[PDB]
Amino acid sequence: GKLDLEYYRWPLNNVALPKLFFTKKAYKIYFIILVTGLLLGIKTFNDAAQHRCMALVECVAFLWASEAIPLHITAFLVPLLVVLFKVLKTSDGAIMSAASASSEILAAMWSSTIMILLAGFTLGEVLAQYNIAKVLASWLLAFAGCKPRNVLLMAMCVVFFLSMWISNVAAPVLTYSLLSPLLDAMDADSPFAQALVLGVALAANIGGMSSPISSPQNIISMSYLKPYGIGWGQFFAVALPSGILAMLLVWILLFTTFKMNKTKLEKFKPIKTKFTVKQYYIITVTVATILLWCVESQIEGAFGSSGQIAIIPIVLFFGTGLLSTQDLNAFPWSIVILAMGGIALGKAVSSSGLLSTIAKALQKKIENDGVFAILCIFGILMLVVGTFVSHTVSAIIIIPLVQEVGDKLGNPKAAPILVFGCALLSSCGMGLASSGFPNVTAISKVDRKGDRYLSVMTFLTRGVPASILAFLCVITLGYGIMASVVKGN
Amino acid sequence: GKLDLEYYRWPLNNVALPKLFFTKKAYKIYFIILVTGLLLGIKTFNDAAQHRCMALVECVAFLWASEAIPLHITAFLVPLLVVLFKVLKTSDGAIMSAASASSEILAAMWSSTIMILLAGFTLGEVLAQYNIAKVLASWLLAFAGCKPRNVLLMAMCVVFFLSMWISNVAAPVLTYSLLSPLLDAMDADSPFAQALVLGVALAANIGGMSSPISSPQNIISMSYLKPYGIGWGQFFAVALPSGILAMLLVWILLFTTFKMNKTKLEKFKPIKTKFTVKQYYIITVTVATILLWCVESQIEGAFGSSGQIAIIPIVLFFGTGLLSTQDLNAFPWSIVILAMGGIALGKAVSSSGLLSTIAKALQKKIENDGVFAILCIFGILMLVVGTFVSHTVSAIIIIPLVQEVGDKLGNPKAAPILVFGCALLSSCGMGLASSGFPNVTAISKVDRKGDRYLSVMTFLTRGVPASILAFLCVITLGYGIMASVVKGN
Ligand SMILES: CCCCCCCCCCCCCCCCCC(=O)OC[C@H](COP(=O)(O)O)OC(=O)CCCCCCCCCCCCCCCCC
Ligand SMILES: CCCCCCCCCCCCCCCCCC(=O)OC[C@H](COP(=O)(O)O)OC(=O)CCCCCCCCCCCCCCCCC
Ligand SMILES: CCCCCCCCCCCCCCCCCC(=O)OC[C@H](COP(=O)(O)O)OC(=O)CCCCCCCCCCCCCCCCC
Ligand SMILES: CCCCCCCCCCCCCCCCCC(=O)OC[C@H](COP(=O)(O)O)OC(=O)CCCCCCCCCCCCCCCCC
Ligand SMILES: CCCCCCCCCCCCCCCCCC(=O)OC[C@H](COP(=O)(O)O)OC(=O)CCCCCCCCCCCCCCCCC
Ligand SMILES: CCCCCCCCCCCCCCCCCC(=O)OC[C@H](COP(=O)(O)O)OC(=O)CCCCCCCCCCCCCCCCC
Ligand SMILES: CCCCCCCCCCCCCCCCCC(=O)OC[C@H](COP(=O)(O)O)OC(=O)CCCCCCCCCCCCCCCCC
Ligand SMILES: CCCCCCCCCCCCCCCCCC(=O)OC[C@H](COP(=O)(O)O)OC(=O)CCCCCCCCCCCCCCCCC
Repeated sequence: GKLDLEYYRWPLNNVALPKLFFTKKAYKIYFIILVTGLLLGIKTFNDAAQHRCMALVECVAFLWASEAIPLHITAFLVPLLVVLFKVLKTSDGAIMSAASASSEILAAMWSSTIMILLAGFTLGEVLAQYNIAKVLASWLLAFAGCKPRNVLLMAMCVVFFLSMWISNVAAPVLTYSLLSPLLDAMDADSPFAQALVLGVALAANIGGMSSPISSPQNIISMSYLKPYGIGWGQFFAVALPSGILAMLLVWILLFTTFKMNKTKLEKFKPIKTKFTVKQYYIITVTVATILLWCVESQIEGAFGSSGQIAIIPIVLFFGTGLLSTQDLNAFPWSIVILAMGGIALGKAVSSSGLLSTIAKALQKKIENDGVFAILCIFGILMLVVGTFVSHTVSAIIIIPLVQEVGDKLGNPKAAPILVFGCALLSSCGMGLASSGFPNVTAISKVDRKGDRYLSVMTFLTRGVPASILAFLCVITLGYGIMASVVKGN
Repeated sequence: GKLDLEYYRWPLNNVALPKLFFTKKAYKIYFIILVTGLLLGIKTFNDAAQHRCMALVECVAFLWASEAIPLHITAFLVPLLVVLFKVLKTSDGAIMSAASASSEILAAMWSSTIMILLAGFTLGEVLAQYNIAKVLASWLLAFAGCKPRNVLLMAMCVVFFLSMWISNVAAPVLTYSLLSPLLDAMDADSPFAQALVLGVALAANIGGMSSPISSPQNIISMSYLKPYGIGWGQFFAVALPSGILAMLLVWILLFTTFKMNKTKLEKFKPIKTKFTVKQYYIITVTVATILLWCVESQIEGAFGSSGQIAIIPIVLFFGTGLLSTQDLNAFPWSIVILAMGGIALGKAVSSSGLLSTIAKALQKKIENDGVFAILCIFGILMLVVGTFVSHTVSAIIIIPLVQEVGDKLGNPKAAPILVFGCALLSSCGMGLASSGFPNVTAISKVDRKGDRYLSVMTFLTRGVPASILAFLCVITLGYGIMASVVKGN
């Protein structure tokens, strides 16, 4: 790059200061340090680790929300700040040493969801490179029709259906690969392109709560709901209508706030050419990988996790030479780092006990407020916490808490409804583009010239209203179905 | 890519089989499967995990040595095989379940050395992009002169000196960045380029044992040697001459086996242009990072590990915009995956107890043989093991064993000599291009056109003799120096 800097010089011999210290970016960093120092000097929490974790959370949230530095660079900063702020605790409850904290926070960044994301890139690239996504898109785009909002609805439906069965870690990447014949011809400035990328992410967020296996929090809650009598049929009777209504409401939000209705789309007459033998190999591996992800619980005794299943497509496509080393190097690795930062942030929150202390204090003031009151107040907590903190982390703490509140209530249906309701509401917080796999994928997508489709502000002005719509769909339709579907015994 | 395959058709209606099943790669894969199945079906080790771990180690070593599939793809395969082969054990000693094994194996991939490697990439890119590596190389190349073997010696000395203080994780990357003004003009087919790339890796391997802080095994051995009276002066009196002699012998090996002596090099007159303010910022950050890596032990109470220090240059160069998102995406991520696979293989080896059992069996048969005999036999063991397994893991298992053997011996100098020699000899195994950070970096290097400088066979034909040379240099010169320097009390 360039070796020179511009300065502000005031002759008074003269004090010349670089202009990089007087920009909007510098002002955000100045303000962030000011708040973090104030939070680190004013007694917030009685527990020192939780007190410093509150400052750590704000600093990371402020950096991500304002994008003073790149989002994935803030993700790199998270492990450094976790060790520096001394927030990690042992199982005994003492502050972990910096050496122990360094290894603990670094070990948590690589996980099964990272492997699923890499398999998502592998599947998406191999499907686009051998003209399978092009043929598949020619049929979906023919079904949707010429209207841009119908194409938007189709894209949100595909990712919603995918996240129902294989979760929303890889579903957005597969959906974007399916949409590649249409997205690659449009620029990042296009309102229709912006709605499509944002719509897939928001629908994937909603798709994550619609099935008993659609998200890690859904699986955990299903373990809590089984003793009460809730099964797959009961779960689908509540979650699926709630998520479909939320997706439809978010869909209306997209095509009414984006100027994406006068765009003229190309007619996609379906491609009716027979697949080759090599293409059948890709399809078989792609379908088998998806099916194995669906039955992950039934094959966990041999594979352990979906991240181990994710390895099979990677070896079968890179090891046979279908994808080259350049293809692996061309993966979007900033997405991987940004995801690891969120996982590291969640570990710090859970290890310090910050969220547990916050939720426990809320439990004491609403323990005798009624089932609907607890669901709205605790659901608001997950909506705010889930916006900044991982949905899996928050659900692990909150769900056992609302279970003991529900048990104390004299209503035998209180505990199943609280566990069910909070499980769905654990996925509603989606206003921050740097939290959650669908949001990270969407806020990293670029067009042909490398320009970003979405900004953090665009994700905030639509994700926050979308989070509210999803919240209202759960506590109005979902709660109404729960009162009839869920029995107490 | 292409959609069609070529077939072998024998009319007999006709049985047409694709030609991909009758290639050298297919034959290698068939042989590897055959050997792995034979090992899994014939009773090797009494412990079930260690028997299957032996099969896993053989399979992975064969895949890497034959390069039937890409090395980083084998690295990706390593965690899947670790879970499938059921080799990981609990601290109790029972076989870990597939889910817990998946989580444990995935947690081990991301570590401090990965962060150090990423910081090495960041520093190398920022130094080359802002014309600091060019100026620095204009002086080193001027000192070396026109003779190619002198340039080779200069590069090996530079990487050796760097690995002495900051270890050989980032030192090879920095050395290659310093050599970019000369390496970028030469093709992968050039014998001189191959010699330079291989020599940097081999001298980094040798430099990893030359200092008390040059490698993790060196630090562990220094912890084991302090009670005996060995300090920095005693360590340097033995390790540094041995490492220098080994490096000189490997250098002679390189310039006599490679036809790299008739190549004509451009004269590098030193660049004498003053640095800019921005360049001074880069130099200051780089020097501060190197110094903090050097004093890692003195600042562990705050930073915990060199991986956390590695974050500081990454943030300071990416969040200030000196390096872009494309620069991060242009990192050689295949190197990272290969290193992660090596770490996972080491974790599988240590968890099963295979290496511990092998070393204990050797100890039970060489417990009374004399100090030199025990040193030579355990050094051969460490050479073979570290050719395939991580040097850190093998040192961790072996050093306490040789310490207990030396304690049993009536010679009061036996224990310090055994620990010291085994510490030096734990780094000699360098014949496999897929094991160790310098070897992985060298085997992943490509020229402008993307062609690889080195092959696995080229690494084997020179790496094994280099390992033998290092072993002999230790067990003769280092042993002679130990016999006088090391006192017993
Ligand atoms: C963009 C980066 C923003 C980073 C923001 C960091 C926050 C700075 C807050 C200012 C310091 C205020 C101290 C007030 C008293 C603290 C007492 C307390 O409770 O804490 C003690 C606490 C633990 O001490 P204990 O009480 O003994 O446990 O220590 C700290 O909190 C240490 C302070 C953290 C230092 C942060 C360093 C940031 C590294 C940046 C890496 C380089 C890249 C630069 C970014 C590039 C952007 C262009
Ligand atoms: C100017 C300085 C403030 C600037 C803004 C700071 C942002 C973070 C606010 C933190 C304020 C301190 C919270 C705790 C104070 C009382 C603690 C206590 O004694 O416990 C009471 C109580 C219960 O704890 P217990 O009483 O100790 O059991 O805890 C709380 O009330 C905690 C409330 C936390 C609310 C802040 C959550 C924000 C998370 C995201 C970070 C900010 C993102 C904003 C950017 C978004 C852009 C769209
Ligand atoms: C193309 C060439 C083949 C590609 C193969 C891909 C990867 C190899 C998968 C081989 C499966 C071997 C694991 C099972 C070993 C016996 C079970 C065991 O040890 O666990 C006991 C374990 C019990 O553990 P517990 O539940 O904790 O007691 O058994 C089970 O309950 C799990 C049974 C899982 C069975 C999965 C069947 C295989 C599905 C398909 C595999 C991948 C297909 C390839 C996809 C692309 C097609 C072109
Ligand atoms: C003696 C005991 C061993 C024998 C028993 C059978 C061995 C088990 C199956 C091994 C697979 C046989 C061929 C292996 C090498 C294939 C060639 C290649 O990678 O490049 C093809 C080829 C490139 O190589 P080229 O054609 O030679 O340039 O790439 C393709 O075109 C791939 C797409 C064509 C259709 C799929 C190819 C078959 C994939 C089989 C996947 C199984 C791999 C290993 C399974 C491990 C678990 C057992
Ligand atoms: C290139 C890939 C090479 C992979 C090499 C895999 C080795 C295959 C050996 C053949 C099976 C022999 C079984 C003999 C009896 C085993 C008994 C025993 O001790 O073990 C039981 C042991 C545990 O059972 P337990 O005794 O109940 O604990 O189970 C196994 O060892 C399961 C067998 C492992 C299956 C390997 C699957 C390979 C995954 C490939 C992924 C797809 C990508 C393909 C590569 C692309 C290349 C182009
Ligand atoms: C044709 C089939 C073999 C093909 C080649 C297989 C390669 C690996 C050889 C493993 C053979 C089995 C070893 C253990 C057999 C006896 C076990 C026993 O009862 O314990 C005795 C004894 C002590 O155990 P204990 O008596 O149970 O306490 O263990 C051994 O002697 C272990 C010896 C291990 C030797 C293999 C080391 C190779 C590591 C790298 C993998 C292969 C690399 C080659 C490719 C590179 C080419 C440049
Ligand atoms: C450019 C803007 C500044 C960039 C700075 C980036 C990194 C900021 C880190 C600042 C230091 C914060 C940690 C110290 C907090 C107090 C000590 C503590 O809590 O641990 C107790 C801890 C005791 O733990 P124990 O040993 O387990 O008892 O103290 C120590 O023994 C460790 C002492 C650490 C001293 C570190 C000195 C800092 C050197 C400079 C670091 C930044 C270099 C910047 C490179 C680029 C320059 C342009
Ligand atoms: C109210 C309390 C807070 C105030 C107290 C002081 C704050 C601590 C120091 C914060 C650094 C001040 C400027 C921050 C943003 C710099 C602009 C930028 O990144 O782009 C420059 C600039 C690009 O921005 P542009 O010039 O506006 O396009 O990039 C460069 O040219 C960088 C090379 C020039 C020389 C180095 C720049 C100074 C780096 C300072 C590193 C410290 C960062 C934060 C430290 C965290 C721990 C405290």
